[PDB]
Amino acid sequence: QIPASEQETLVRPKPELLKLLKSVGAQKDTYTMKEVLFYLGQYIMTKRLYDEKQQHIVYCSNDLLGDLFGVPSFSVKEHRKIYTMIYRNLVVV
Ligand SMILES: O=C(NCCN1CCOCC1)c1[nH]c2cc(Cl)ccc2c1-c1c(-c2ccccc2)ncn1Cc1ccc(Cl)cc1
Repeated sequence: QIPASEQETLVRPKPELLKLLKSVGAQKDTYTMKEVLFYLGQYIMTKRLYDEKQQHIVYCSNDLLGDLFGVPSFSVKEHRKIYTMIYRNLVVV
């Protein structure tokens, strides 16, 4: 869904997203988009933000992730929409 060159973009997360990433064990200040997505996956999983009944839906309202993304929920199947929400929260190197 996302071009390989775009997945490999080096990015510098803003303070709030960086805190989220470091909370799930991220050890760096710069990442590829691919790596950012991994740790966001890690976060959603550990906090069980996915719906138990509809496991492709993430309810991020009232959580740090919802504050970052600006939505109450989203589907994990919509990759372009996810990238769009993330870009607000980082600076390209
Ligand atoms: O890193 C992630 N997944 C790798 C491990 N997966 C476990 C489930 O089966 C697919 C592989 C991964 N990282 C994510 C980050 C977000 Cl914000 C949203 C979803 C994901 C996933 C993910 C998930 C998922 C679902 C529920 C709870 C947690 C994660 N399913 C498939 N993917 C892949 C993916 C979706 C959208 C985008 Cl753009 C990029 C990648």
